[PDB]
Amino acid sequence: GSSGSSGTGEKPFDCIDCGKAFSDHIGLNQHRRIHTGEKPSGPSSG
Ligand SMILES: [Zn+2]
Repeated sequence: GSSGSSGTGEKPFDCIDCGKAFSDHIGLNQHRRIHTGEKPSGPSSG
């Protein structure tokens, strides 16, 4: 849950996995580490 509409800023590196934002490639990739590794099991993903 994010607040504040105005004042978004520049963040081309936004995690598409969860929807986070980052102002640096390294910062983003380093964060994706939480998603990269474990995948959805079962008949369907979601
Ligand atoms: Zn993320």
